Amino acid sequence: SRRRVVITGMGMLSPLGLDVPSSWEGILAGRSGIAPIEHMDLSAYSTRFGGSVKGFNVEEYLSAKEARKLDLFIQYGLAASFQAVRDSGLEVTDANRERIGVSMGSGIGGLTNIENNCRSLFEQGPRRISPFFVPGSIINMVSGFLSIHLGLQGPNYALTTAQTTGTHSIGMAARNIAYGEADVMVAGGSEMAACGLGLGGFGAARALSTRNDEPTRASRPWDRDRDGFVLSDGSGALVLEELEHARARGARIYAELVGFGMSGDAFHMTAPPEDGAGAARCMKNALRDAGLDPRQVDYINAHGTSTPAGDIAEIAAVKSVFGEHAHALSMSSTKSMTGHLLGAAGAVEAIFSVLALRDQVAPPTINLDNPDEGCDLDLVAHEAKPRKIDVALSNSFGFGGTNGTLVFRRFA
Amino acid sequence: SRRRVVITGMGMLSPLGLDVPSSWEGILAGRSGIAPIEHMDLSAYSTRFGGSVKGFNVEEYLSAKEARKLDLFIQYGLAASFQAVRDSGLEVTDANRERIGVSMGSGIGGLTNIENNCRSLFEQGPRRISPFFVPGSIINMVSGFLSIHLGLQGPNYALTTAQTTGTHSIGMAARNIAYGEADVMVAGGSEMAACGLGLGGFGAARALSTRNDEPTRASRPWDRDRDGFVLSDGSGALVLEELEHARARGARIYAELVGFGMSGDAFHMTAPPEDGAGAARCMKNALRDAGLDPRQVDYINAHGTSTPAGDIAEIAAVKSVFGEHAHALSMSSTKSMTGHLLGAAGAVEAIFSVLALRDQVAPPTINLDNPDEGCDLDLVAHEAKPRKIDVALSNSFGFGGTNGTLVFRRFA
Ligand SMILES: CNCc1cccc(Cl)c1
Repeated sequence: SRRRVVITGMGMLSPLGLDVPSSWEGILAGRSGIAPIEHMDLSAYSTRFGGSVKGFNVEEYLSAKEARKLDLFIQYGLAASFQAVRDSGLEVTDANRERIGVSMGSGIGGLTNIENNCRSLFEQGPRRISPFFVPGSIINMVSGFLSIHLGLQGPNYALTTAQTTGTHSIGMAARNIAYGEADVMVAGGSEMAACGLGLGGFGAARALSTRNDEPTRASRPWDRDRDGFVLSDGSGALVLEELEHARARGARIYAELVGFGMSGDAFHMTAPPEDGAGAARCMKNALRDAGLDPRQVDYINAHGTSTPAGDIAEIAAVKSVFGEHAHALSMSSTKSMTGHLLGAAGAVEAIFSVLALRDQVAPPTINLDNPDEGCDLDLVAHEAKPRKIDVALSNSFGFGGTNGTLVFRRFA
Repeated sequence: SRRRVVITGMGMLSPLGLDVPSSWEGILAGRSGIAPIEHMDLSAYSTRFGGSVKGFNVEEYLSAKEARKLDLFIQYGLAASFQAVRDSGLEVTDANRERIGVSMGSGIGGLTNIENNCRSLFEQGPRRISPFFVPGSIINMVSGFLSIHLGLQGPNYALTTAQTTGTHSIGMAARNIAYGEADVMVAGGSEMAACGLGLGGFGAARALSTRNDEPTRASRPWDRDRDGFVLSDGSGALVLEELEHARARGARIYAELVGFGMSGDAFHMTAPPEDGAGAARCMKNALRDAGLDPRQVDYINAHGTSTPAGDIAEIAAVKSVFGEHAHALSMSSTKSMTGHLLGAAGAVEAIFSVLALRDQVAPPTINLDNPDEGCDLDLVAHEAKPRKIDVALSNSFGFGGTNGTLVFRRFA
């Protein structure tokens, strides 16, 4: 058999706020976090906007000296991670520290640090490269620094699965607990790819919306006028915990993680298959994992990136998996408001799926003014929808055809 | 309930060879793969040598057209993965493709690619960034491109845990199989960090040997004259397979993977604790996981990076875990010959641990002229040692205090 895994703490940096309740307030109000990118010359770039984290104070978390050693993506992961542990009320002791682990991931990692150290390398030569360049830039340093700050001695690792990172991190963290490797995990993802190489890299593949005149309308999942995704920054962290461990200390339980699906499309390097076969296999894997029939699913937080091929594949996938129940469930893209946090997308959207269960409300897909051909599901267009939600899915799909599905159930 | 996991295929690029057999002959003969770097001008760098893959022909594996789009770390990852899958004799069919996944990791991923596109960005502008920059550079695309080429629709992900990546990738892929999420996984790692940012970054931290005038003697694990690790490039991939699946199809079985340990040190961002506490916890987790008497351990493939602090910590850990049996086992560092393949270190070294079991020989630590204070175990100085080996252990440690142990034994 298998142990049960519940969510006892959550933490977040998003384009909508510097914590969960501020972010969620934005989500349910249909507020956009998208705006022209500041303190950065994007004149030569075809995209000049995205979801930036606004007003973040790293010194709430770290000394200025420690923050100077770490890429923004690491600072954001630590912020969410420290919020999530504090939210959980968990007391780390000598008796439990070996049973508490970390899996915080990134799609892209320390691009901003790499770019500034490149500046120094090209202009002055290697002797201007920071000594903290390597440990301050690598993706496992959110897990590493968190474990060192808090004395966590359980499983210590990082996933990097492109836009699927957050979903995979949480899912495999839940496996570690379910199969007795740990009693607590801090899991999720962080991303800060709003550098030249980030905007430039996605810009060169024409993956980005170029709607510079109306940044708040750029992200329009399933809308016939969508033209690619919106690049966003931030982090999500969840405290995952074995149920008996949570009950014994009187933890506040947000929801239970009942199901985790992984699948590979094995299709294309960047494009999803049009019939959504991969997303369909992954969701079916996750529902089997939960012992749930597709009819029991009430809410899906879609990947919903606002790319032509991505949005339509997810419609096909849901119709395929859910048949006669496909219109009954509500499916929304919170990327309509946050944009695409890449590796952290799965983390913040897991938290929104948990909060949809707590508050019995499907978040809107804003900007869905003209649903595209065959986009006829309940996509919660424009405004939040109060409804019955016992079971919520969060889907992620990524470059390399890598799929992730988490199934959350109400806990009472 | 937990299934057993065996190795049925292996593949490799190392500084000693373009496959496993050729690499392994170099190991047993005590050959160095370390040489002045030729692919760039390192006159302004304090370290000008490393373990390059020599004469790699990507067109043994991939079309020139696809190869041009991929960082060397991806090319190296795919070459090892293709070798391993071919070496397994496994046939991918519609009957099994959903039960076959991949977890190939990297410490740093496409740093050469990111630097070249950085140069283009700074000298030309954003319009000269390759459209292939992202899918061609990010860590998860070894797993991605392998799944696309072979049609693997099982779990598809990637770990990044710095110098522990290869051991974690293998260990967690074994967990996937053990607990029924897959019947087969291709798992290991690849690294190509020998660019300006790589040698410069490790250079800035003064982590690297500066023995430019004698590169073959640079890597000298536990030698009193060691002065840092030697940076090396390459790939290791293994085909992990549920025992009964392997038995059913008549697979040749190299060895059984009986044990996996992870622990975080929670000590320091980059320095290991002098007493080896994190390595000790990790090895004890792994031996308990394998249901072993510690006295069953015959051979350890050490992390053995040739740093002052890392090398003695490992002696401390092995003495603490094995007590008087620490004087009966053999421990060596093949990094004496290969140098430190970083995220691929744990992958090549897992394969060397398996071949130590097949061939009943402890690979040497070359350059161990003057063992340092306290380094008085059988470290197999200078020359391969034929000997009884039923149980072999492979250790990795990385930045972030991240530890990994794999336990293999002979299978009949
Ligand atoms: C099905 N996978 C279960 C698993 C994954 C990772 C670690 C452990 Cl213990 C178990």
